[PDB]
Amino acid sequence: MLQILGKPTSINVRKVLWTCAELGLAFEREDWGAGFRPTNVPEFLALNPNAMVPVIRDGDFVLWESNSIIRYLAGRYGGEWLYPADARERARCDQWIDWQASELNRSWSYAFLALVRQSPAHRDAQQIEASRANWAKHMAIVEGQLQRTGAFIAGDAFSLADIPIALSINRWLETPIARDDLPAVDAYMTRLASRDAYREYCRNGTP
Repeated sequence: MLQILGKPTSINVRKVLWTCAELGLAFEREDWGAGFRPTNVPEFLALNPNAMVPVIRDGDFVLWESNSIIRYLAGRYGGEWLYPADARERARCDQWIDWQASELNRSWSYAFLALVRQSPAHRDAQQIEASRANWAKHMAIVEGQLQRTGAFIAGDAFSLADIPIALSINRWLETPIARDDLPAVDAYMTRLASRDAYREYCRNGTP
């Protein structure tokens, strides 16, 4: 069976859980990172020398990095409908998946850490506001794309890209910051509420 290693509160772990649910895959989860399951221990480092979650074990195949994992599940377990094989259509998905991980995620760091984690390290209000402003700029791009599709982040149908992007929007909506009104974003998150796995793993009250 499929082993998912990582606390269910992590946004990267939730990318994997949501993807599994969408593909109808059975899995077992262990909450690494973790009340009393810290990742910096030998047995976990043997699986992922980064000591980060998520990590999956599919039989003897071990894989880390959340966006690589969701791509793998969709590619191996009947996921054409979710992650199409046509190079152009796949590229419209990849763009948002990859940008979510290299730019969006990065933009929110300080604000999120300060205002949701309440991390003692992040209490500087200048870096807090700076992160917020940068995050808002990235969210404007999202609003722009969704204004264009009027549907999903990559185009007219639900796709793998929506998983990292909706999880990201959820973080935005659940973080105690000032936010512009972004109406296409609102319609998108409303439209997604019909998906069972979105309700369970994304819009579930966890930032």
